Amino acid sequence: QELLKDYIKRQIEYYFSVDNLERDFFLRRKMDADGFLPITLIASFHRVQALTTDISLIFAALKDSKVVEIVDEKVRRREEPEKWPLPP
RNA sequence: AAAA
Repeated sequence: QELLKDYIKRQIEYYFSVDNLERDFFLRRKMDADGFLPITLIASFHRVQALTTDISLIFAALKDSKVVEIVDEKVRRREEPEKWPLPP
């Protein structure tokens, strides 16, 4: 599933890009104070769900990333994640 | 779901 994993990885990395985060108020409101978001929330986003509903594949796509980091069931931008959370 |  390497090709599909690459598309998934790059799609999710876009959500965690600075360009997207500057405008993505929904994503920032779902962040905890340390910037973490449930991976299953990301899995529900339409462009990811179109590609797969296989949660292990999504996890595998994200371990291959230099943009995001995973802790247990959550994911955040590696660089200055505390910059981004917003009040509900 | 203006790539939430």
